[PDB]
Amino acid sequence: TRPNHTIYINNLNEKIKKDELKKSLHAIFSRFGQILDILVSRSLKMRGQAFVIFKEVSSATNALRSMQGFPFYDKPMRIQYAKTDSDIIAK
Amino acid sequence: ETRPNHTIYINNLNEKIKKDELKKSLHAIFSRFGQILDILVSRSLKMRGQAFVIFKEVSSATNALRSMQGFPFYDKPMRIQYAKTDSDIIAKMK
Amino acid sequence: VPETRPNHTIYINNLNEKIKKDELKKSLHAIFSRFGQILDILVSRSLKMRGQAFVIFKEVSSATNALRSMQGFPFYDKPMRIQYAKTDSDIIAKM
Amino acid sequence: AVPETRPNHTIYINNLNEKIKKDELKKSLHAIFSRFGQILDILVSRSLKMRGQAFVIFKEVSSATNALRSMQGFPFYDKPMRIQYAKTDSDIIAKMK
Amino acid sequence: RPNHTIYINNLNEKIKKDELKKSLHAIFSRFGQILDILVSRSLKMRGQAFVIFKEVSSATNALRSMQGFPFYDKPMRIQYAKTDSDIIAKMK
RNA sequence: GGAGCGUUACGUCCGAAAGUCGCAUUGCACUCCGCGACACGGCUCUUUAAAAACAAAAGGA
RNA sequence: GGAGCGUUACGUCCGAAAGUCGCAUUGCACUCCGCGACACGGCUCUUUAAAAACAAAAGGA
Ligand SMILES: NC(=O)c1ccc[n+]([C@@H]2O[C@H](COP(=O)(O)O)[C@@H](O)[C@H]2O)c1
Ligand SMILES: NC(=O)c1ccc[n+]([C@@H]2O[C@H](COP(=O)(O)O)[C@@H](O)[C@H]2O)c1
Ligand SMILES: [Mg+2]
Ligand SMILES: [Mg+2]
Ligand SMILES: [Mg+2]
Ligand SMILES: [Mg+2]
Ligand SMILES: [Mg+2]
Ligand SMILES: [Mg+2]
Ligand SMILES: [Mg+2]
Ligand SMILES: [Mg+2]
Ligand SMILES: [Mg+2]
Ligand SMILES: [Mg+2]
Ligand SMILES: [Mg+2]
Ligand SMILES: [Mg+2]
Ligand SMILES: [Mg+2]
Ligand SMILES: [Mg+2]
Ligand SMILES: [Mg+2]
Ligand SMILES: [Mg+2]
Repeated sequence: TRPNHTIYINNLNEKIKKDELKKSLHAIFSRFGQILDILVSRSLKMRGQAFVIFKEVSSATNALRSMQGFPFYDKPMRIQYAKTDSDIIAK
Repeated sequence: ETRPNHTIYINNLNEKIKKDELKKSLHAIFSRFGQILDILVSRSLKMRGQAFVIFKEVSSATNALRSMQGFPFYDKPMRIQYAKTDSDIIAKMK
Repeated sequence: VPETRPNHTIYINNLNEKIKKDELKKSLHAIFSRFGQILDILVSRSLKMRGQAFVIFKEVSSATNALRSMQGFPFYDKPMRIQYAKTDSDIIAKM
Repeated sequence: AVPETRPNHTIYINNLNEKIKKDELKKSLHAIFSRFGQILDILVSRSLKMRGQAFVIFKEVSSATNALRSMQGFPFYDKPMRIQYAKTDSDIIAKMK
Repeated sequence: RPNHTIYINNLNEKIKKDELKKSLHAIFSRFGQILDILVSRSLKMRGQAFVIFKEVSSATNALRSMQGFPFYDKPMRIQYAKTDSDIIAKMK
């Protein structure tokens, strides 16, 4: 809701495989700043969702609302801030 | 409907026969009903395969209808009927 | 009853009528080929010809050996009944 | 003025590689020309008339204009295509006899 | 990783192997001597092909020049082919 | 309602063919041919037989 | 038993389990993990992966 190092993306094409998605997401979000990591899981609870962990918050914000709705594998991205800090960031 | 007119409208004619040949072939088989004033033929898109026959009298035409309906003509069976309007006619011959 | 006079052509019946023509015609060729050159196999599902086939051999000895070796052989759950053809097949009389 | 060439739903292609069997040539032509719109037929012949040449008959005349403009000089079997609108139906029937 | 061989995908899959090869030659011969075109319609190769050029020069020009080129109504991706080992595994 | 249209499944050929389930049949042929039954969206036209498009969620090889 | 063989339906192509369909699921983690399906006669060899052949009563498009 409130800014954070890590952006929460959902409404993602659930049929892309974990590895292709990460690299696709990397290509289009790396222009915004350094990506620490992208978490992807094809869980029931976690499919269609990604967490991109930026090094700097400013990179996250700039990415969040400039890529909002970006068409990606034929579905518009919905991007919001993660409600908690990612583990790597709060350690 | 289609009120008796001295002009008859004919179609299902073969379209390969030349205008002028078709014209006098029609003249021969239709003169035995009355004195033709004119026969209107053309192979435009909308007059090919069809013709108008104009006698002096309406009796001539009403008789050529019934006598010559289905008549085999260059291997096709003629389809005759009365002209609808002296307008439709002038509108087929552009 | 049966036709015992040797002929180039054997007449099988008691065949399974549910079998399709060219499966039967080719299953027959698979089980009879080893007796000699087969000139033709004739199958017909018509009313009076279903259930039954003619296998034409080049040599009467093939036919005899085929008739004798295969009598009663179980075939699509029916044992073939085999006899000789009452008359020659046309392919034959030419020659 | 110089007159604008009259469009046609059929395009005349030449400077084609004559070493290609005519039935492959059609199929390869369909591969690069179906994007511009529906093809109704492709005309090739082994007669000396049609040597190195073909006609691609489109449904819509707009499609032949896009294909003529987009694929002019396109290299095809290592030989650049020369494309023009076909003239008449009677012209095609002559070279296809 | 520039290489003798290009890997084409997003190819129309409702086309027969023999024709696909001959059509891919008609459009790629311009760039160099094609040593072979590898097509197959297996679940693993369908919609894809390998084109092998004598020289790496030719695969580079082909990859850039023919990128997205519309072909059987579909625009092709041309990527560089991986290793000979990867290729032999995709054919079967 | 009735006719005409057989275009369409991967994508061809059929749809007056075929296949399938019944019922009959133990039968000697060389060209076929027992009986019964079991699909199809749409578009024309209006007792006529033409016109020109067209479906795999509907049948068979 | 186990490997290799994908030839076959009208008759072409296919017949990938680190995979593929189908159904569910819009879900805030830092993590294995929703549910349901994936047919096939036979040949050949015997932990080798070669070699020639081959079925629609068995799966697709
Ligand atoms: N579309 C056509 O050209 C065409 C022609 C004949 C039959 N059919 C189909 O066959 C079915 C039975 O045809 P009829 O009702 O014309 O005998 C129709 O309902 C129609 O679906 C279609
Ligand atoms: N005849 C062949 O060349 C061939 C090859 C592969 C599979 N098959 C069929 O596929 C089935 C499954 O085969 P596998 O036992 O090789 O998985 C076999 O039982 C066989 O029916 C046949
Ligand atoms: Mg993308
Ligand atoms: Mg058996
Ligand atoms: Mg189709
Ligand atoms: Mg058809
Ligand atoms: Mg009918
Ligand atoms: Mg209907
Ligand atoms: Mg049926
Ligand atoms: Mg059949
Ligand atoms: Mg054993
Ligand atoms: Mg196969
Ligand atoms: Mg067929
Ligand atoms: Mg067959
Ligand atoms: Mg599962
Ligand atoms: Mg064998
Ligand atoms: Mg078998
Ligand atoms: Mg398919």
